[PDB]
Amino acid sequence: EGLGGLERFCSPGKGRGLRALQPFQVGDLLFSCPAYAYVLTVNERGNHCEYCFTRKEGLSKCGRCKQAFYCNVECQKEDWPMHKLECSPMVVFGENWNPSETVRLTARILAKQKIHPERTPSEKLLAVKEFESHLDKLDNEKKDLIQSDIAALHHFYSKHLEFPDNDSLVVLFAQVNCNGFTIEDEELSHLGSAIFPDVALMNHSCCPNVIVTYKGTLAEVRAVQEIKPGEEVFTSYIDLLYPTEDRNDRLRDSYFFTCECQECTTKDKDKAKVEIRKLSDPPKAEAIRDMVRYARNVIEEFRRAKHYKSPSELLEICELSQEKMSSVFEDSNVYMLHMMYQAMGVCLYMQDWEGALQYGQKIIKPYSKHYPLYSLNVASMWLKLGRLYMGLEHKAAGEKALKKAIAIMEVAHGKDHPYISEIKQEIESH
Ligand SMILES: Nc1ncnc2c1ncn2[C@@H]1O[C@H](CSCC[C@H](N)C(=O)O)[C@@H](O)[C@H]1O
Ligand code: NI
Ligand code: NI
Ligand SMILES: [Zn+2]
Ligand SMILES: [Zn+2]
Ligand SMILES: [Zn+2]
Repeated sequence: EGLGGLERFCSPGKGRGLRALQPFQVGDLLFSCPAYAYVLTVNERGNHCEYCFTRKEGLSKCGRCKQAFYCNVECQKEDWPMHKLECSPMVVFGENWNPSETVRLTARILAKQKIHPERTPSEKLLAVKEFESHLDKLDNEKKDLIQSDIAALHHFYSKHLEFPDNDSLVVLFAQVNCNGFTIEDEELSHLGSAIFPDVALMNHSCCPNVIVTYKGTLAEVRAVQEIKPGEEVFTSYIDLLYPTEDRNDRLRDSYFFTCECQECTTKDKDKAKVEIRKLSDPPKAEAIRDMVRYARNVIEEFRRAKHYKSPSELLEICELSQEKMSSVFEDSNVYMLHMMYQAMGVCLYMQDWEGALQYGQKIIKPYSKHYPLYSLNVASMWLKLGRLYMGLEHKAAGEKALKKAIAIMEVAHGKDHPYISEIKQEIESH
C-alpha cells in the first residue's frame, strides 16, 4: 500500500528516507500513522486509559490485577490481547514485577507479529520486519545490555510469547532501540512508548521540516517548514537545545550516525548556546573548555542523583552548580538553563509553585532563542508557565503564556487538536 502524496526513496548517506511529491505548507498534515504497538508508562496508569490514551477521571479498574484502567469496557475488551501479557504476571510477581518499558514494548511487538503477520496499515511504506538494526555496529557493552533485556523478556513474558533465537531477539531489540518512539503529552510529560513504522522512515535533521505529535495513540506528521516537491522530509530525533558536539555525541551513541545538516555544519547557534560572561578580564580559553567539561559531567551526575537524593539535596545541586558555572557562563548558556529547568522540576514536585514559576520565567526567553521556530519544547514551556500563572490567579500573565503555547501548537498539532480546545477552555475559566 502507498502513502498519498509522499514517497519512500533512497537518501544518499542516509539509507532509506521519505520525500515529498506535492508541496506542503507550515501547518499542513503530511500523514497519520496508527500505532503498530504501544504501552502506557507505569507512572501514568489510572490517569490515562490503557487502550486509547484518553486522559479522564473515573476509569474502570481491572478486576484481576487492579493496575490497568479504561474509559469503559469496550476499551478493556479491546486491550485484552495485549494487557493479558502482564495482568496475571503482575499479580503473581507482585513486587518483583519490574520489566523495563523497552522490554514491555518489545513483548507487545512479539504479540502483534503473532496475531497479525500480514502488513498492517501502520506499514504502508516501511515495515517492522525491515527496520534498520545497526547490530554489526554494536560493541560488547551494548550487546550486554541487549542481553539483559532478552533475559528480562524471557523472565517476565514467557506465558504467551513464542520467542525465537537470541540472534533474532538481539536484532529486534536493536531495531526497537533504533525506531521506537516515546509518546509525550501537551507538557512533554512521558506517557508511553510505541512503534510507528511509516513514521520511523524519516531521517534526522537539526533543522527539521516536520514535527511528530500524538492524537491519543495516533502519530501525526505536520510540516513546520515549507516542503517543496522532491525534498526530503526531516525530523529531529533529539533535544535541540544543546551545542553541535553534544548533539552528535547523542546521535552517534544512540543512532549510529553523525548529522551533517546546515546547523551541524556552520554551528551558528553554538556561540549563544555557550554564552561566556562579558567579564572585565574575559575568561581564558582553557577556562571555558574546563567549564564545559564540568557542566557536561554534572548533567550526568544529576541524572544519576535523581534516583535517591531528596529534593532538597537535588535543589542544592542545581544552586551550587549554577554558582560555580555563573563565573564563566551567562544565564542564557544552555548549561545554566539545564540546571535551572531541572531545579524548576524539583520545585514542581515539592509543590513550591512560586519557585517553579520564578525559574520558568528565567528560562523561557533563552529557550526561544536556542530552539527552532515551532518547537514542542518551547510550546510545552509556555504551556507550563501559563498553567502556573493561572493556578496562582495571575490571569493576565497566564493568558499571555497560554496564547504563546497555542501559537506553536496550532502549527504542530493542527488547529483542531483537542489539546488546543482544552487550553482555550482553560483561558475561559480563571
Ligand atoms: N541525517 C542522517 N544521516 C545519516 N544517517 C541517518 C540520518 N538520519 C537517519 N539516519 C539513519 O536512519 C536511522 C533511523 S530510522 C530512519 C530511516 C532509516 N534510514 C532506514 O532506512 O531504516 C539511523 O539509525 C541512521 O542509520
Ligand atoms: Ni521509562
Ligand atoms: Ni526517533
Ligand atoms: Zn479508552
Ligand atoms: Zn488486569
Ligand atoms: Zn545536525
